[PDB]
Amino acid sequence: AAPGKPTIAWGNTKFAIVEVDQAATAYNNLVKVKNAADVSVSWNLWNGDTGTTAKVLLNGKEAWSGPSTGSSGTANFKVNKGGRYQMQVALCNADGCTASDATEIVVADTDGSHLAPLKEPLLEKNKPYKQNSGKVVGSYFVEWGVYGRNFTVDKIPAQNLTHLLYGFIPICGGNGINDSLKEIEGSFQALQRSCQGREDFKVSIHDPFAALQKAQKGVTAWDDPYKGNFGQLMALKQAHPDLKILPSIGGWTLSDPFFFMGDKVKRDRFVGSVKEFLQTWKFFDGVDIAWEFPGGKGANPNLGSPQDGETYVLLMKELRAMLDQLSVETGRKYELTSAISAGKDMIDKVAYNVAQNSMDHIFLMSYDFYGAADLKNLGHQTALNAPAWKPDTAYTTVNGVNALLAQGVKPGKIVVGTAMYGRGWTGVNGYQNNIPFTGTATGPVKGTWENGIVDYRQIAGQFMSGEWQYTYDATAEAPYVFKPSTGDLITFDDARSVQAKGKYVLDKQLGGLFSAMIDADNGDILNSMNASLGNSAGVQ
Ligand SMILES: CC(=O)N[C@@H]1[C@@H](O)[C@H](O[C@@H]2O[C@H](CO)[C@@H](O[C@@H]3O[C@H](CO)[C@@H](O)[C@H](O)[C@H]3NC(C)=O)[C@H](O)[C@H]2NC(C)=O)[C@@H](CO)O[C@H]1O
Repeated sequence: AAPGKPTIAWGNTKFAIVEVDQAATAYNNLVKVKNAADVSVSWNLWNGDTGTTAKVLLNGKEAWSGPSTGSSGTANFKVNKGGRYQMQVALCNADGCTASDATEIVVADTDGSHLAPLKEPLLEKNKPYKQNSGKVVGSYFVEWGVYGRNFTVDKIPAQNLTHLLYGFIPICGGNGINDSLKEIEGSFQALQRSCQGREDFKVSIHDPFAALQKAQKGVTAWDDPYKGNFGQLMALKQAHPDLKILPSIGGWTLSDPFFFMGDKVKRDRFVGSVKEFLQTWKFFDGVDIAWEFPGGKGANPNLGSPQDGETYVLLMKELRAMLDQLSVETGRKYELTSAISAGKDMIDKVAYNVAQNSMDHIFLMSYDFYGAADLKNLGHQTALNAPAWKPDTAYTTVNGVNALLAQGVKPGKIVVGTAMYGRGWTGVNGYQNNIPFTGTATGPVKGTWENGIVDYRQIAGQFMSGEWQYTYDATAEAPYVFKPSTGDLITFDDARSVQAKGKYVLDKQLGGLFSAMIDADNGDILNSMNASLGNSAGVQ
């Protein structure tokens, strides 16, 4: 007679191809990429002949086979593809094979193939749009937004984006290499801990707790191997396989290492670590370079060199070559993007007409034109055009676009920036003709999270009532709110100025719109980004 029917033993059924060490703070120890997950199954036979061969089947296909030598057995084997499998144990002899009932096993991998799709309802004022304009609709999500801002990946209105950028991936380095982090309490030390044992100029993760270990919706079980932002982003990719999720390297406080990459030894090590990062974290679709900025005038006053423009072009070429090789190794398309200053003086430090041939998209940072760092020269921080009271205003969106076009950049490369926050001042005074921007300020506006910066959600929720004046400047295409009794002035984007930017993108055949940062919108800004670029209402 055929063997008795085996009973699969109770035991762990959750396995991982990329293993995460739960007691490690150094990135080198935190993550271990294997070629395959080590899987184990045991069984007991309570009634019958134990057969002469035991097999472990996954979806009917043998993963392991060995002699059946007693009433219990154990099998250890490797599984090299992520997903969920119906596992069975079969006992066979010359008279037949008898298979157990199936037990699901989970083999995790960083494409999220083990995860249920993270398909969450739109929140706040977000309305559904189909991505059918063919234009970029991008936004940055900040790793630290999960703390005080409580804005997690399940709150992203992901169906309303083509590109979701994750800010920010650091580059390892201590004194002289990441000194801009010392301005933020604990932040330099946190990077040194993550990079312990790791060579300078390789990428790492700044906050591994937020990125990988914090419990979040859909990844709360203790043995879910990928939690935090990365676990949710993997599940988001399962829900939106056409969403491009790009890691953004740099930003305001993690850009200092780029200034050393004139040394090709360091630049090669960096590019190689990006390749390894993309091989490790398979849900990411490329890389965004947010080097702020070639030539300096970023956070660090002691960095910046006339060599930087040449370094940037080389870096983009070499990243592109690395990504092209990864693309053909994988069959995937990978994107290379960069967030860049929108000031003409900054733009002309770089030959974007050459670099563009390596780049899928240029994220023109047409915001932060004005702010509380300068209390004397006030103006619209993200306007399309100059205002009527100062038509020679240098820092406008159109002036940045025109600087790129004048170099020879193809318009389709250029993605125009919108701000989901205001900047502003307090004590504005001494202004003419009811235009507060012609005065001067005594200090920054009180901010939502830090001085001088206000979430758009808070502008809309608190500063469009009471004593606050509201004005839309139709020459600049720029709203502002002003409280006369305290001299608080806030400059920001709203649905109408975003609509002007979208129409401008379509009229000039630019590439689309992007925003910073997604946590600060109540939905009005991203709704207008989508509507103004011609995306249809509804779901696809
Ligand atoms: C540019 C950049 O590198 N990031 C800055 C942020 O780091 C900073 O936000 C704060 O981030 C730290 C972690 O990096 C948060 O600390 C966490 O705090 C919680 C309790 O609040 C604690 O349980 C976490 O374990 C702890 N992690 C670490 C490593 O400290 C801190 O709470 C964040 N604060 C906020 C925003 O809520 C922001 C400040 O806005 O500035 C960035 O530039």
